[PDB]
Amino acid sequence: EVQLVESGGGLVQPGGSLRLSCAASGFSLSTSGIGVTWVRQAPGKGLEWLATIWWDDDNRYADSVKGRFTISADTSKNTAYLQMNSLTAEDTAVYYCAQSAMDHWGQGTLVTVSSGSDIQMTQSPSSLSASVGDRVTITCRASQDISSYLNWYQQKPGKAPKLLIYYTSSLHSGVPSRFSGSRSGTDFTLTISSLQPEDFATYYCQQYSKFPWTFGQGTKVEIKGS
Amino acid sequence: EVQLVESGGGLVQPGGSLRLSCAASGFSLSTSGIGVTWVRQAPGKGLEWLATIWWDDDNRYADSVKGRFTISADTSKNTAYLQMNSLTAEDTAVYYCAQSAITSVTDSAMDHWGQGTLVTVSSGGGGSDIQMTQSPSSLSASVGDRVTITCRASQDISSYLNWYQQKPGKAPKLLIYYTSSLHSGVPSRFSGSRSGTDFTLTISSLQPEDFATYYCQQYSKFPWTFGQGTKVEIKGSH
Repeated sequence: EVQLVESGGGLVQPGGSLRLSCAASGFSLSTSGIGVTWVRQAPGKGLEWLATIWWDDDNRYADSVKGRFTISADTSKNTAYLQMNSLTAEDTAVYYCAQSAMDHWGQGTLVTVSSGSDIQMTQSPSSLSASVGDRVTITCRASQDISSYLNWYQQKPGKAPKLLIYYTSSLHSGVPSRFSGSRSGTDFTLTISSLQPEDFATYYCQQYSKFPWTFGQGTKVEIKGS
Repeated sequence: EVQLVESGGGLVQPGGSLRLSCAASGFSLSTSGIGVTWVRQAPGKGLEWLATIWWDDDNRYADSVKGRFTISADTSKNTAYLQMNSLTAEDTAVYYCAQSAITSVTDSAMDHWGQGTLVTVSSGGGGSDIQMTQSPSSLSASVGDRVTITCRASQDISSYLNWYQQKPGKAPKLLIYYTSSLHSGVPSRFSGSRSGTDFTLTISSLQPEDFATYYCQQYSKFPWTFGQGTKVEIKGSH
C-alpha cells in the first residue's frame, strides 16, 4: 500500500521561506511514469494545482507561483519537495502532495503566513442606468473601520482615473459642485446631484486607512437605454 | 500644469522582465520618489493597487507582486520605476503611475496620473487556462436521493477529467478518472459520464457517508484546473 507523509508546514513570517517535504513509501519516485504533484487549499476555499514533477525530472508550474516556488525530488530519500520563497498571507493554505489522476494523497500540512487582514471595499451597484438630470447615489462599504480615509475616482474608457473627492467629503479643485461625498460609519456615499452628459463613466472608491490600498469593484453609470 | 509620462510596456513572454518608467514634469518628485504609486487595470476589470514608495524607507507592495516587482525612483531624472520579474498572463493590464499627496495623513489621494502603459504577457503557446465551472455550488438532499453534479470546461478537454470527494480535514479522494472510470473501492452508486463540453457526476442513492464536497479536475492541459466545488448537504440543516 502507498503512503505519502508530508512535513514542513507551520507559522512563517511574511517574506520568509519554507521547504515542504513529501516522503513516499510503497512506490519509488524514480519509476518511469510516476509523478508527484503539489496542490493547496486556502481556508474555506477550493483546490489549486501548484506544480508537478515526473520521473524524468521534467516539471510544470502554476502561474501564481512562478519564480517563487521550486519543485524537486531526492530519489535517494524517495522524497519530493516544494521550496517556497517570498511567502505572503495569500500563501496561507493546507498544502497537499499527491502521486500521479491523483490516486494517493498526503495528509496535508498547514502553512500560516502572518506577523492584519486586507480591507475589502464592497461597492454598489455594479452598474446603473440613468438620465441627464437624475440624482445618482453610489455607495461603498468597508469591511472594517477606515475612519474617513476614503477617496472617490471617475474613469472613462481609455483614460486614467480622475480624482473627485478625498478624505470622504473634500472636493478636489476643478471638480464640479454637483459631486459630494459623505459617510456613516463604514458606509460611504458618492452623490451626483444632477447627472450631466460628461458624468457617464465608471466610479471607484479607494481606502487608504491601511496598506494595501484597496478599491471598490467600480460602478458603471450608463445612459438609460444601454 | 503637471504631466506624468509612462513607458516600458509591451509584449512579454512568460517569466519575462520589464521596467516601467514614470517621468514627471511640471513638479519635482520628493525624496526617493515618496508617494509615487503604481496601479493596474486588467482588460475589462477594475483598479488594483500594486506598490507605493512610502515613508521610513518602507516600500509597500501588494502581496501578489511581493518578491517579483520592485518600485524605485531617480529624483535627479524626476522619474520613478516599476521593475517587474516573473511575469505571467495574470499580469496583463494597463499599468498606471500616480503621485499620492504626501503632506497630511488625512489625504494620500492620487490627483496626477500617467497615461498608462499596456503590458501584455503571452501564455508561451499554452493558450488560456481551462476554466472549470461546476454547478450547483451547494445542494441539500436526503438519504436515498439521486444526486447529479455537472462541470463545464471553457474549452474542449476530450475525456480528460477526474472527480474527487473531500471531507473536512481530509485530503481529496479520487472517485472517478477519465470521465467515467470508477476507482477501486468506490461504491457502485457513483458514476461519471460525458457529453461534450459538460461532465456529470451521479450518486444514485445518496448515503450518509456521501455528504461531502465534490470537485472536478481537468488534465487536458497544464495548468491542471479544478471546479469550484459542490457541497452536498443534509436537507433541513439551515
